[PDB]
Amino acid sequence: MDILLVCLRFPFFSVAKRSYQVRTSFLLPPPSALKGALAKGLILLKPEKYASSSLDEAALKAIKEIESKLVDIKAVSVAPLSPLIRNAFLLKRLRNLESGSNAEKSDAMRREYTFTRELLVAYIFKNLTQEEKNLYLKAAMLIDVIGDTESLATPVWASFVKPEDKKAPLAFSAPYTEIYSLRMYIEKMRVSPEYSQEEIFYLPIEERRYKRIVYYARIYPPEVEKALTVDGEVLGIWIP
RNA sequence: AUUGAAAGAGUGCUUCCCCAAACCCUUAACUGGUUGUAACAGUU
Repeated sequence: MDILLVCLRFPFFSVAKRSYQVRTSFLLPPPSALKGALAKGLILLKPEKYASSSLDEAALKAIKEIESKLVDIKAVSVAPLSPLIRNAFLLKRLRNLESGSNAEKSDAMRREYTFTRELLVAYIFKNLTQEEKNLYLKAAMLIDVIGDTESLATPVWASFVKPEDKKAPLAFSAPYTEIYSLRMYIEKMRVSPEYSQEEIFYLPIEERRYKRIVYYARIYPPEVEKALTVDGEVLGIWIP
């Protein structure tokens, strides 16, 4: 039982809801975005099994393999330790995807983003082989973008941390289906990527303010018997 | 390769041009370094 822990000092990401005329984003990267980034890294390493007729089904089978090697659908988690905040960006995005209306149709969409400093990302596996563990360790890097291509990501280091079975407060995401008894945040982040199911995620991140805004930080973590230590502090990852 | 793939709030704009801190305006005036005092006494 090992956990792939990756540190990335990415500046921004954009992952919106079912949104139009504006794209308000999640406070933390969704599991789907992390899985897509890992699939991109795996494809970049070697397309010995990810190369086929179409890119759509190739990405679909890459995500299927990732889910198969992960314990379950809601396995990969993300946890910040720096105060992250949500800001707004107005960019001229094309809206030609609508019914007709030529192809150069573009409007100034308020594509808002989320600024931060540093986050931890944990992947849960099922005792993968040494060759595959090395492949995923070298796939833990090459995360050169998160969410949209307008905001990129940059990993710092990757490691294989052990659960070590110590009781401590947690900071990583966990599904709300089984977490009821545990200052609390909760939304849906589409854990299953859509390539052409119903669950809600929980985040231990509050709102806070400085003058009239909200910069999201973490306070009063709940108690979970599963936690580990890294970089001198203590984090907590839920285990199904 | 990620509710993500494509993605200009962006494209031109003299805060500009005109406009004397400008004009009139004797530190000016009245007023002594002034007054007294042997380089002196004495010397082959």
